[PDB]
Amino acid sequence: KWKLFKKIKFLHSAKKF
Repeated sequence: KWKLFKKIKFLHSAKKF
């Protein structure tokens, strides 16, 4: 039906330096 992994992917780009 969906995937909560699409929420952890944006968290990976939030670590931008």
